[PDB]
Amino acid sequence: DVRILLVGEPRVGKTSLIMSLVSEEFPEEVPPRAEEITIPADVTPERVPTHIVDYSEAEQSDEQLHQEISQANVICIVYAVNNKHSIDKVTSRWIPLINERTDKDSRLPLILVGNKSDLVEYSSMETILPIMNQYTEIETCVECSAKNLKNISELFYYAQKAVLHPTGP
Amino acid sequence: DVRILLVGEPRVGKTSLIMSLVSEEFPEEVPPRAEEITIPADVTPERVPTHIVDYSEAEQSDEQLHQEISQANVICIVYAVNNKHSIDKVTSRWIPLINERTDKDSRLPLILVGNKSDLVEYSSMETILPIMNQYTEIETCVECSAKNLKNISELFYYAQKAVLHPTGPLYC
Ligand SMILES: Nc1nc2c(ncn2[C@@H]2O[C@H](COP(=O)(O)OP(=O)(O)OP(=O)(O)O)[C@@H](O)[C@H]2O)c(=O)[nH]1
Ligand SMILES: Nc1nc2c(ncn2[C@@H]2O[C@H](COP(=O)(O)OP(=O)(O)OP(=O)(O)O)[C@@H](O)[C@H]2O)c(=O)[nH]1
Ligand SMILES: [Mg+2]
Ligand SMILES: [Mg+2]
Repeated sequence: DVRILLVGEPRVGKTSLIMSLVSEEFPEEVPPRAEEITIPADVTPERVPTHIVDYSEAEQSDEQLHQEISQANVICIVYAVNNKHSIDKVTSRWIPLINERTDKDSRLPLILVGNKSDLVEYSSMETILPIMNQYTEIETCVECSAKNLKNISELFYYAQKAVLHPTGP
Repeated sequence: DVRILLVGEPRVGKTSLIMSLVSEEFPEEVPPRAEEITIPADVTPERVPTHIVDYSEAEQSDEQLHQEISQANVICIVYAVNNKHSIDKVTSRWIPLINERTDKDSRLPLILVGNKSDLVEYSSMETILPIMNQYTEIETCVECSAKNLKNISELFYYAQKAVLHPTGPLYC
């Protein structure tokens, strides 16, 4: 199975991203944590289902976060393109937290997700490129907007492919 | 060296994409074909020297297109999200033509680029997902907007990564 987990600082748009995918429409309001979302195996050529899991610090303990990290086989670290603090925390908090707990005999791909592209005129790539170069665990990066749905489809396609295309050609 | 070639139907935005990458501003006027671009290693996403080549049917012959395909080590097939014809030509023209190359001993990764995302509120993913499924030589896909400077840095990062770190399934 593909088991996707979204982590990242509060209010970067994790839940909104998941619920925008669900309804193909931006929800004006969201709960702290979305329900688990299922993509049936019919979608991928590998005939494998996808599960999408949300994390909310307001609702969940660090013990629960660690277990979610253990269950996931691809982790989207979400930041907001208009929030430097959320980007800083990718390297000061999220990557070390995940890496400390990953199986060193294996690989857990990470995807850097820059949400709220609808708010800004310029790219976050210049800022996140040095993070990419440092951590080969990061499989790819994407900028998107839950508000207008742009690149949301790509986001979860990339996450699936990080698991289903995990080696070379 | 990463050697990128942009192909695709007329007016999908190949030249505008390249010039928006260079200038970080959308050119309201573009020539038919950008001049060949050579970018130093330490200013590119993957830290390797990068060449970017533009194709223009009015400016170049079929022989020159054939030469450019053999020289590239990643090809971005550009379509316009609001032009179904430019999408149909991805499979009817561009992929077969690329597979006419003579030296097939090395994989030539492809990237599907849906430009002009500023014009529409829907994704082209449903349309191009069947293409991705049928043609495993396609490494990834991206939707961008030269006009709004969206996902242009991503596009060229994806292109470099296809050369240096191509991907594939666990089992064939
Ligand atoms: N403009 C804009 N606003 C967004 C976008 N995505 C989410 N928001 C807004 O950002 C705020 C936070 O969104 P959430 O989905 O609750 O973010 P979260 O990461 O789940 O927050 P926590 O659960 O507290 O960690 C809400 O007001 C959303 O409406 C976006 O893409 N663009
Ligand atoms: N709205 C919008 N228009 C674009 C975008 N990119 C290019 N255009 C416009 O599309 C037209 C064609 O752009 P070109 O860059 O000349 O496209 P091309 O693929 O190089 O065309 P040929 O060289 O003739 O094959 C021009 O009017 C551009 O201004 C875009 O991202 N959004
Ligand atoms: Mg939430
Ligand atoms: Mg041109």
